[PDB]
Amino acid sequence: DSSQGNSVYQIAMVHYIKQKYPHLQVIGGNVVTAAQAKNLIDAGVDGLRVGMGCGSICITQEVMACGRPQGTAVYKVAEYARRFGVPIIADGGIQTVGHVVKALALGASTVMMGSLLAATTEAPGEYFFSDGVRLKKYRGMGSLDAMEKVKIAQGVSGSIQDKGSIQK
Amino acid sequence: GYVPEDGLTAQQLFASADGLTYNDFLILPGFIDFIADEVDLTSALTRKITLKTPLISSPMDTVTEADMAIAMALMGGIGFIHHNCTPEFQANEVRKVKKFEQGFITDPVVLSPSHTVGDVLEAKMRHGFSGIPITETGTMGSKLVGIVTSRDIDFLAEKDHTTLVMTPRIELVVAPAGVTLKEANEILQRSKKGKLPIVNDCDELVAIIARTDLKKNRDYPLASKDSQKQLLCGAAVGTREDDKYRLDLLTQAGVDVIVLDSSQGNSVYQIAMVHYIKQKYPHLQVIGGNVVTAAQAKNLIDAGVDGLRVGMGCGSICITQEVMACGRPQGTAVYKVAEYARRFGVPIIADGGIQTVGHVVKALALGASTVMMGSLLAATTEAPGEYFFSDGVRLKKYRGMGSLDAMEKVKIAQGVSGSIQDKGSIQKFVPYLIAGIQHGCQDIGARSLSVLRSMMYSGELKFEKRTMSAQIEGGVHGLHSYTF
Amino acid sequence: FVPYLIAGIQHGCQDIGARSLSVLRSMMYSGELKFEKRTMSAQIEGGVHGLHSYTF
Amino acid sequence: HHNCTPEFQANEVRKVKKFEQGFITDPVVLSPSHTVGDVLEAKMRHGFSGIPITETGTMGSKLVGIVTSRDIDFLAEKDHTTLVMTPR
Ligand SMILES: NC(=O)c1ccc[n+]([C@@H]2O[C@H](COP(=O)([O-])OP(=O)(O)OC[C@H]3O[C@@H](n4cnc5c(N)ncnc54)[C@H](O)[C@@H]3O)[C@@H](O)[C@H]2O)c1
Ligand SMILES: NC(=O)c1ccc[n+]([C@@H]2O[C@H](COP(=O)([O-])OP(=O)(O)OC[C@H]3O[C@@H](n4cnc5c(N)ncnc54)[C@H](O)[C@@H]3O)[C@@H](O)[C@H]2O)c1
Ligand SMILES: Nc1ncnc2c1ncn2[C@@H]1O[C@H](COP(=O)(O)OP(=O)(O)OP(=O)(O)O)[C@@H](O)[C@H]1O
Ligand SMILES: Nc1ncnc2c1ncn2[C@@H]1O[C@H](COP(=O)(O)OP(=O)(O)OP(=O)(O)O)[C@@H](O)[C@H]1O
Ligand SMILES: Nc1ncnc2c1ncn2[C@@H]1O[C@H](COP(=O)(O)OP(=O)(O)OP(=O)(O)O)[C@@H](O)[C@H]1O
Ligand SMILES: Nc1ncnc2c1ncn2[C@@H]1O[C@H](COP(=O)(O)OP(=O)(O)OP(=O)(O)O)[C@@H](O)[C@H]1O
Ligand SMILES: O=c1[nH]cnc2c1ncn2[C@@H]1O[C@H](COP(=O)(O)O)[C@@H](O)[C@H]1O
Ligand SMILES: O=c1[nH]cnc2c1ncn2[C@@H]1O[C@H](COP(=O)(O)O)[C@@H](O)[C@H]1O
Repeated sequence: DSSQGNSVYQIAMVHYIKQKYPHLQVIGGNVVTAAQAKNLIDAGVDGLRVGMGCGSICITQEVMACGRPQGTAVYKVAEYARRFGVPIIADGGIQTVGHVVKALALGASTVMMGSLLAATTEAPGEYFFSDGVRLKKYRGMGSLDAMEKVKIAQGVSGSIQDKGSIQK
Repeated sequence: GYVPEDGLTAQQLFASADGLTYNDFLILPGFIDFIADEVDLTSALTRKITLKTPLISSPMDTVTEADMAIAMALMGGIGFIHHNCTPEFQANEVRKVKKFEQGFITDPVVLSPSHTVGDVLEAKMRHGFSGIPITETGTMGSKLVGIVTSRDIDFLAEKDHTTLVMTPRIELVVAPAGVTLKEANEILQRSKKGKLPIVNDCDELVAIIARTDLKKNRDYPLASKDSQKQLLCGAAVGTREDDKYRLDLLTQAGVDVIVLDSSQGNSVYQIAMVHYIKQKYPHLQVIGGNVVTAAQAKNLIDAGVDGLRVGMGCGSICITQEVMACGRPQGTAVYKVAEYARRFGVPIIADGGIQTVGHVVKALALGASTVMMGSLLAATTEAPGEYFFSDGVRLKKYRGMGSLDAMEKVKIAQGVSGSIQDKGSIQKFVPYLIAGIQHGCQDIGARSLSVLRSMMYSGELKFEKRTMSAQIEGGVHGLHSYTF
Repeated sequence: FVPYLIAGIQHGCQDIGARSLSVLRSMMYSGELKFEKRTMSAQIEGGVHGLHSYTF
Repeated sequence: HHNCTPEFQANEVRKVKKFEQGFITDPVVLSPSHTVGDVLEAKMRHGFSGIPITETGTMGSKLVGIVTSRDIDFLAEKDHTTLVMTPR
């Protein structure tokens, strides 16, 4: 789990996992370009997580000017990964059903949803009321509220309206 | 080795001839082989002057006087003293920077034995402090004869207005000639006093340390100092014959660098002024501008300037494009002018439009050697003017130099006056900028700003345009109500 | 109001580099006058931005 | 008032009945066996530094000296010595 998965740190960690626990499957990431993907695929990952700054809560592009528009990223990384039989996960930016069908049509094998599955009965934490409606807290893992457990805010903390149950 | 090609080079990004600004593109991430703290921000300001950080305070009357310039120098950068003020005022602001030292008092209040205690109270009421030394004449160049403080005043009723109460020279603890702050710390620890006067071998008063200032001493490793270990100061100057007088006073005040200040720096007036400076003060470094195209840059670089200020109408307050239809989008301008200037070794300053940290990293990746800010560095503790409340929030005035409220002291208004929210102190906020610039360089894969520009020019740094939709998604979206 | 217009037109021609409106058109037709498109973003930045509450 | 314990109310009365103008009421005091850290503890909990020192640590033994913010203010957090005291 990183914002920029093309590091020496992640490649070291992937080699460590594949040499200590060879039964375990490793998804690296996040990557947005094919060169990052190439480094991680040589490191021996079994899948890739694709996305950088498309998240509903993310502000990474505004503070470090780094990322890629998500349709382009999914297409390019998935096209490169397919030459090796590696599936990719289109992670971030999903808000509708059309976004899921679009991401799957561009080559993503699976779709990772944070905000779209948040504020469900199964989501962590507890509901609260504001303005006569049920809300649940939703936050970035590099928001100042999450990373408290000089630091730069990569993400935001906020609210999502109640949704129901995952099984419905 | 094989690296798959993905993205545009900076030359291909700017080859479609759209008017791109900072928000129209993103930098693609690279390979990380180092920690964010290892990123070197060393930066050429001119052909000869190097800063340890790319950040500059704009020469605006609501941004840069001596306190902003001192804070910018101490944090790693530089400030340019504005010129919407008399020639003697501006030279006095430069002198305050050039004669600053940490922990030592600058321009001390001093009195004669013939003053009354009522003058010590008056100095307290106007300046906010009471620990005033006494000297045989009246100020900073004669025998230290004693000290007076608020504890020498306390139990005098206003019935008593006696002449200087004074603890005499025989009683005092003093430093002998010139001290590192460690000998000052060891004296003020062992003496329990609130002031340490510094004298000469002939016992003139030459400086003071306050205990309050010495307790607030800190490391400034990026101090941005000249060869005689004094802080660097710049100053702004116009291109009229009246400016030849400022240029002498600012030279006498010890200014390190001049920025010639215009909206369109490719004039006969500015070229004349640059030739005048380089022929009268050949030790002085001159930044011309503002320019947005390479032809302007060529004229100024033949005129002999040492740096270029790049920007026209991107400023937060500027309305120059709406009234004269002249300018350029700032990303394009920075790229083109910097590409031309690099053929001659001239650094450029990406001036205007900066609002975020991504804008700083984007401007540096496009070839700018330093970034100049008005609005980001405005409304701070060190910014000129004073605050004022409105609807329950501390706001400070921020006027562009070509606004009718700036040119008061038929004219076409090219600027706008406005207000910013309170921000804090330069010594707390410039580290946030430095930390974000270093993390952005680490995500890009550059271990220094020099290597960043070298990767951009060789096509290793890749880019990516953004539609409107991609700028929307790159923000915050989908949330019911978020908070920063 | 017309003098304000005339003064702004004259200052714009002076920033462009044309000593008359005839010379302006002559520079445009011969390719000496150069231009530059603007994205939406560049039109936004060419306005007033970032301030809390400005005034004209 | 009496919406408080009997001992709290008697302590509020005793504060009034033992007040005197200009003199300090219920002074903070320390022993020579306290650390300089206890002066900092007394500060950020009460708001003052000028704390006298005595053999029993309160209002009832030889005044052995005083400790004050200018006795503390050039120590780093590296130093937590026992009581820097200006002596009797
Ligand atoms: N949209 C995104 O892709 C995105 C953007 C920002 C943050 N995040 C999320 O925020 C959370 C925090 O991750 P992160 O993005 O801060 O990256 P991270 O926590 O992996 O790394 C943060 C910093 O620590 C450094 N680091 C990591 N391992 C190191 C090691 N062994 N030695 C030295 N330095 C090391 C990195 O180089 C980087 O400077 C994660 O949940 C991540 O997914 C995601
Ligand atoms: N960079 C920008 O986008 C921008 C835009 C507008 C204004 N400004 C700022 O406004 C302030 C005022 O400068 P300015 O832009 O009005 O340009 P300026 O003050 O240099 O010149 C204003 C006018 O006087 C003329 N002039 C200058 N020197 C002259 C001389 N010696 N003899 C005759 N005429 C002369 C110019 O040609 C122009 O018509 C500066 O701080 C400037 O940076 C900046
Ligand atoms: N004589 C002086 N001339 C100029 N600045 C001074 C002078 N004395 C104090 N200052 C400055 O004023 C600020 C407060 O200083 P200090 O704490 O020593 O106040 P003081 O002189 O003892 O006044 P007061 O009795 O009101 O507390 C410090 O930044 C200090 O450097
Ligand atoms: N360097 C010194 N050498 C000797 N005596 C000094 C010196 N500096 C100050 N004094 C004297 O010590 C006494 C206290 O002054 P000091 O500056 O130390 O505290 P102060 O700022 O007046 O105290 P306070 O903060 O309570 O108002 C005064 O009588 C003053 O004249
Ligand atoms: N030892 C103490 N015990 C109780 N009250 C005290 C004590 N010392 C000071 N005070 C009270 O605290 C208030 C501030 O006192 P003073 O100006 O002397 O502060 P101080 O002791 O010098 O602390 P500081 O170093 O923060 O200035 C006064 O009302 C005073 O009576
Ligand atoms: N009654 C006293 N007799 C002798 N020395 C004292 C006495 N009261 C305080 N001191 C000593 O004098 C020095 C200054 O203490 P003082 O209370 O006057 O100032 P402070 O509270 O430490 O500093 P400041 O008032 O500037 O905040 C300290 O070293 C202290 O121990
Ligand atoms: O604080 C954060 N900053 C940056 N990205 C985050 C943060 N927390 C989570 N993310 C990313 O956001 C994705 C979810 O996107 P979302 O469903 O659009 O909200 C996650 O899978 C992460 O890649
Ligand atoms: O009133 C004005 N009109 C036009 N441009 C100005 C004015 N005042 C300052 N500038 C420019 O705006 C820059 C600051 O841009 P900002 O930080 O985005 O507000 C300065 O360095 C100048 O180049």
